[PDB]
Amino acid sequence: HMAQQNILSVHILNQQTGKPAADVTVTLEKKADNGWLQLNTAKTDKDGRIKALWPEQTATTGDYRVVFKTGDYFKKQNLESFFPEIPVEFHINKVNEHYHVPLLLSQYGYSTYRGS
Amino acid sequence: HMAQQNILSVHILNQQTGKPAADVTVTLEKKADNGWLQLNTAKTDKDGRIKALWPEQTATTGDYRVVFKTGDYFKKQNLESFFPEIPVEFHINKVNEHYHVPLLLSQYGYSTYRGS
Amino acid sequence: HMAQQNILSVHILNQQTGKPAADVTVTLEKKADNGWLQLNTAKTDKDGRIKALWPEQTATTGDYRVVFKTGDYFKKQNLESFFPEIPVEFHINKVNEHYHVPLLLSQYGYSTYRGS
Amino acid sequence: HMAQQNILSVHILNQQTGKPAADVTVTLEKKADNGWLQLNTAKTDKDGRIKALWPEQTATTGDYRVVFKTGDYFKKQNLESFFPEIPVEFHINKVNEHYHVPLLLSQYGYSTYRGS
Repeated sequence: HMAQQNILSVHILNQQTGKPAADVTVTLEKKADNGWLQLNTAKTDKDGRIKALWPEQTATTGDYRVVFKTGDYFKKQNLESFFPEIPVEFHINKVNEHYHVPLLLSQYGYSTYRGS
Repeated sequence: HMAQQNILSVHILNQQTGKPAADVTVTLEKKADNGWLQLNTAKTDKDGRIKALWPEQTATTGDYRVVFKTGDYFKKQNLESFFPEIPVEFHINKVNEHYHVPLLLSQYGYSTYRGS
Repeated sequence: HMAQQNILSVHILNQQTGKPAADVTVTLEKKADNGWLQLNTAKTDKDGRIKALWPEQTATTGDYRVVFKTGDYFKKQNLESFFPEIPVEFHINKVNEHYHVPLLLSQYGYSTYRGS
Repeated sequence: HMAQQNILSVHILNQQTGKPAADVTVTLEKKADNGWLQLNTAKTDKDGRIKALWPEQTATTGDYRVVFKTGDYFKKQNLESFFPEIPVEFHINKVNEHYHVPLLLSQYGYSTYRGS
């Protein structure tokens, strides 16, 4: 979890093709009083990654949420999915280390975790 | 996915113990016009299940989300987790079918899918 | 409620369609003095299950292996897979309880765990 | 971007600690006429990786198998596991590409897939 230039990265692996899920919209939100505030929005590259998802601003500890717009990813291929989108809520307790959040994606199932 | 009785059930399996996650609070919300609206809340039984999570009202097609309060579950075990809670957003396309949503839970990773 | 049932069952769920993988061959082997001994072989039913996989012999605490012949399953769907077959090695600690081994299947990825 | 590296790498992530699984023995075997033959054995580094698992010999398309000795890994932490070891069988159909096989590990459940 050693620090990188940006505190947050994500990676989407299409378990059905064995290849990265490219051009997938992913948003980042910060938890506030009862609601959520959007910090950024980006699209995964040809390798299904967003190496720098946090906006170019000072980060703070607290609860956050990344929302993978995978339902749209599949709909664009005319494929159905049980999940319209996949929100992953997590906690950042140290702003001096890196957080990598991969998503192993299938149409009717998925896995996510804090990567290394 | 034939209709049974209550349209929604969930099950939490602790992958670190190979045993069910009991007494975990789970909320159900509906994606409505003006945002999300809570439909019901219950706790997993001794077997880590909630056999009938839908409230007493006709379900409609649309987006929903169950939120597993797993952060508090691990806390009671003197364990930390990357996720304060785990939201799972899903879509009901046919109201005449049963929906089962299992959660395979670990402190820093999880899996979910549409069960049988 | 499975205590008086056959000690070993499996279930294969296709995460790309959200439906069971039927008619898939699954073998059961027992770990012995340097090597493996095949105890049985069966095919998943229409619900992607094998209710009673344990053969007519006294079970003993030790290591075993179930091999899901998923490569052939995918070929029948005209799909390629990273795995020719999927072996899962597990340990039986008590011969007086039920063991359920589920398989969450995708073409290039899978998950398994001790069923609850 | 891994095209100029050794052709086979693995990575083990402990989903219970959210950290890499270090010093874990991993073997590599090739399937041939007279059964399986071992090709190499190595141990994951401090980052839970084995960057170059393929030995100094010409690689040939076909079926292979890596076995993660995870049962021993947990035992050292005074923890039990449903799996004595975790074998992963896969096909190499193009030796001009890199193959990465990650393992998401928990005591009673795991996931593996073709990485990127």
